[PDB]
Amino acid sequence: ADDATSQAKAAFDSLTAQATEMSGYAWALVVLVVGATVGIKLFKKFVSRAS
Amino acid sequence: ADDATSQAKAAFDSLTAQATEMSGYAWALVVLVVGATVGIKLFKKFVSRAS
Amino acid sequence: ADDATSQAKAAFDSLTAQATEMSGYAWALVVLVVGATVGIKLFKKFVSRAS
Amino acid sequence: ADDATSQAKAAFDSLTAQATEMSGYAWALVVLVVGATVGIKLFKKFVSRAS
Amino acid sequence: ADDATSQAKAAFDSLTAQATEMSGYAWALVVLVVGATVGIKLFKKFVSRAS
Amino acid sequence: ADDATSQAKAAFDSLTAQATEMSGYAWALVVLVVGATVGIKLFKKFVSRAS
Amino acid sequence: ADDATSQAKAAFDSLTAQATEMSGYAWALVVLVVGATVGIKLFKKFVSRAS
Amino acid sequence: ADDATSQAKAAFDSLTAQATEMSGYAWALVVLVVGATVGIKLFKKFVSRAS
Amino acid sequence: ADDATSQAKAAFDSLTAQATEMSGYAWALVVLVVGATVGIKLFKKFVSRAS
Amino acid sequence: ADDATSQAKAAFDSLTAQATEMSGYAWALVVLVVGATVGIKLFKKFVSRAS
Amino acid sequence: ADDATSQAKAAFDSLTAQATEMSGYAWALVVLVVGATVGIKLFKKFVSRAS
Amino acid sequence: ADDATSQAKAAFDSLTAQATEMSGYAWALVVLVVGATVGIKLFKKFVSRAS
Amino acid sequence: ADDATSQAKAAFDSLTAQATEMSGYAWALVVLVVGATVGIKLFKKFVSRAS
Amino acid sequence: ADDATSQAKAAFDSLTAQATEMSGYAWALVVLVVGATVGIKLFKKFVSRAS
Amino acid sequence: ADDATSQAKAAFDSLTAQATEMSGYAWALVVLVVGATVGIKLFKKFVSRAS
Repeated sequence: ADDATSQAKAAFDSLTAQATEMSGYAWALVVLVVGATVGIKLFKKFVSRAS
Repeated sequence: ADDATSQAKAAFDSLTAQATEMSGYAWALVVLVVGATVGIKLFKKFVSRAS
Repeated sequence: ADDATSQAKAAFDSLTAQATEMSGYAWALVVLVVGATVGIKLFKKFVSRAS
Repeated sequence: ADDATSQAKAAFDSLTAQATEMSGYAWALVVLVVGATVGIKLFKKFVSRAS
Repeated sequence: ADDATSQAKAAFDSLTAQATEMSGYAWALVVLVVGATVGIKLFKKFVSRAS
Repeated sequence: ADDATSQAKAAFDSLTAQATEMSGYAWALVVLVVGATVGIKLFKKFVSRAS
Repeated sequence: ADDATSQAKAAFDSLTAQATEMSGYAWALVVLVVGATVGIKLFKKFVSRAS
Repeated sequence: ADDATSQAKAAFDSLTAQATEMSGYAWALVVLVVGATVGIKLFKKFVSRAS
Repeated sequence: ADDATSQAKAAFDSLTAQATEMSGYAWALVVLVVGATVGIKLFKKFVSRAS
Repeated sequence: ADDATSQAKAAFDSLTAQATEMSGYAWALVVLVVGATVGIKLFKKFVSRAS
Repeated sequence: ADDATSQAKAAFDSLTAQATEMSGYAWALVVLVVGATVGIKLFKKFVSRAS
Repeated sequence: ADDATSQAKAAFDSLTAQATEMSGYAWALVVLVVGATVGIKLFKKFVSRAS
Repeated sequence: ADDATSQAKAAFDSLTAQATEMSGYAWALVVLVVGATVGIKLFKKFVSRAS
Repeated sequence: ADDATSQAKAAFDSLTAQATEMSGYAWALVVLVVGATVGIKLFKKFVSRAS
Repeated sequence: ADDATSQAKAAFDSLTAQATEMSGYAWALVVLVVGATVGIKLFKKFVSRAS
């Protein structure tokens, strides 16, 4: 049934938009972990600069 | 009956085209998960580059 | 389900705020290690100044 | 019988709402396992930051 | 059955509280491994400070 | 399916152009860290020149 | 059926050529990540050269 | 019938030779995926060598 | 089962006490490597003092 | 028959208590595999600590 | 059957004692790899001590 | 199949010769980085010679 | 059938000898990657020796 | 028939001894795969030791 | 099976003796790299002695 594939198609479009919403939180979580590594690694840069 | 196999043949062609439509959504869903892994893994590349 | 993505969204916001709380302790721990390197490296500066 | 399909339809709506209730507990259980991985993996981030 | 989903719901709440109890031991085990890395990595800091 | 490989090919070209955009920010971030090392290391050059 | 293995053979040749097309994009994506590591790591080489 | 087992025996020999033909394409498909992993993993080896 | 979580809890307490016993040997091993660096680096201090 | 469901009920209670006895051995077997991973992974921690 | 669970219980006790025998060889194999890392890493310590 | 191991053997010989071709570029890339360190480090030798 | 286990035994001996032939190529492939790391890492040794 | 269970019992003892003969080849096949992982992983240990 | 653990035990003893043979080559390879660092670093000692 091609009417059957219309029901499955609309639900797969809602599930892939759910994947872009959760993946958007994955870009923002690695935003805050990379903010920790840039701050901390500049602290170690000052360690070697005064050494 | 060979007329019987004509009815079964046309319905199996509609069901295999339904499999290419749903499989097209499977290529696009793994498009958005691989966009999450390329973005996030370049975030971890900047972590090691400043380290 | 889009109601399903509302439950996952609120729990991912609590987990990313948990990442900023623990990362705040990572800035303060590298605060105290960089205080050790600035103090000690000024001790070595006095070594070369009297030499 | 189309009256037969009315009895089957109402029981399949109760069974699919049962699937959203149990699946809601599956989002919350993976909420608490992902809270374990974000906490623990920030502990390993502090390991490499002091190293 | 909605009475069936009441039995499954209460057992899934006990299983998710079991996941928070075991995950609490995972935060404490990575507490003691991170205590090893902070102690040992301050030993290596004294190595470079006297060098 | 070769039509399937056309959908995957266009999304892999967008993901590799995303890798050149993020990698461009990695060249600019190491631009500013190398500006810190050239400035600071010329400060230490003046230390030895007056010594 | 050996005619059956002729249909399966031609479709497996199209699927393995699809694997060489996607794998060609994997060589080019690691081309651009290795261009980021050669550029950035020469930036760190200039850091140690002026130090 | 032992004449019956002669008809079944010859068709099972054609089906097992069909399994060696398709399995030959499985060795060649994992040939091209392992060519992707050897190329790409030598790209990551150059990443660490210049680091 | 909450009786199941009692068996898992007692074995995780024995495994975390095993982590403090092995980590105690990690503090003592870096004790003897830091004794090598303090002795040897005072040898290099006498090198520069007579120079 | 409701007397029939009394015979089936008592045998299903003995079979579910058999499932808790065998599952108790599954918690203890993963006790000894997790003791192997905590011991061995602290061995690798000493590898990186002396490095 | 509870006699059935007696046969399964004794065989699961022999299989978990087999897991402690093989895991004992895993502690000894990581004994010899950690002996390689302590020896070799003291060789690199002498490299930096004479430098 | 031993004919199966003949197909896998010839493709593993082509993949290991691919590893010697890419590794040859790794010797030449570290040729040009070591040319940078020998040139630059002789520049610093002239710094101390005129000092 | 014990005659059945004779047919399975001889084919499992040919499959395990196939595993030693492919594993022999795995020792030789890591031969050429370790030749890249010994050559390149002696290039970095000359970098620090002239520094 | 209890004479019927004597015929079934002797054939199940021959089938379980067939399972120990084939499982003996499974211990020896994972013997040769674990010999590949111990050899190759010591090759990677020498990679990090010279690095 | 305890006879099964006898086959696995003897193969794990051969694999751990293979780890001591390869690790013996790791002590000798770091023998020759430490001979390079002792020779070269005494060359730099003569540089400062005539300065």
